[PDB]
Amino acid sequence: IAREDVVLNRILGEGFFGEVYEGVYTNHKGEKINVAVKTCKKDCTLDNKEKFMSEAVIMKNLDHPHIVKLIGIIEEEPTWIIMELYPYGELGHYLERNKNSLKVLTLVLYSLQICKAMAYLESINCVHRDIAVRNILVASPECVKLGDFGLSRDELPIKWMSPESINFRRFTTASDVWMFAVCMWEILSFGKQPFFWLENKDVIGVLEKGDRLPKPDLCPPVLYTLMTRCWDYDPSDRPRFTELVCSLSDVYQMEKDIA
Ligand SMILES: Cc1ccc(-n2[nH]c(C(C)(C)C)c/c2=N\C(=O)Nc2cc(COc3cccnc3)n[nH]2)cc1
Repeated sequence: IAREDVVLNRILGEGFFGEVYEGVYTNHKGEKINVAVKTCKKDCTLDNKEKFMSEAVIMKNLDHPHIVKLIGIIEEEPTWIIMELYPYGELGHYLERNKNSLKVLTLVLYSLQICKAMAYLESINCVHRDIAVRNILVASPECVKLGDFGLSRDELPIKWMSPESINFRRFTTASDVWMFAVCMWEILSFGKQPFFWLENKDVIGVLEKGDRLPKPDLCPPVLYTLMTRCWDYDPSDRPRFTELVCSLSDVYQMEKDIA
């Protein structure tokens, strides 16, 4: 990837290390590719430069259909990490914009796609820590991709977190399972924020006493049941993502049959 082939267009957001720009990359074939170009302040420590660059070193290895894609890296100053840009943007806002036209089958599809990504992470004992619809991008109506690009960060959102994460800052694959079911609640609620009726400080109290997020109107009952299993207080009683894939695939086929 040569710098002359990357054209920057507008600020996408601020990341931890520097601004992130929307851009266009023209590849060796000559096609134009929408990219998110991540930058790093020049005055950062060697450690922070290493951390910044480590994203590209890691992500080069990820090629899952439901994980975001690293396009490339320009190592020379100014050092740029070039991620694929998904013009549809975040799933939460996508759902908000499209509530009147989306079918439940499609909501279950997205849940299963993310579950498959997470089962892959579980297979290598990696944890996400920030599973939420803001970290999922829509590649197309038929395809979502999981990212990890929130300003906290290879491995707080209180209203998404397991009780052990809230109480002890403990984060395991089992706590990701809890967070993933919250993400599913967001999907099935067309982007509503979980516990929007509470302040962060009230959340643990509610969980300790046995209260949970109510079933979204459109959520199939069997899917709500799975959600509630992911919200078992005891991390040992939550399913593994690997087995959840099987459970979700069953819900998808039940939903596809009735459609
Ligand atoms: C050091 C380090 C840092 C991050 C990671 N991980 N880990 C993961 C897992 C595999 C999911 C866990 C993803 C990841 N990186 C990213 O998601 N990067 C990314 C995405 C974006 C936003 O892109 C957009 C936004 C809007 C529209 N279009 C595109 N910015 N940066 C790994 C190592």
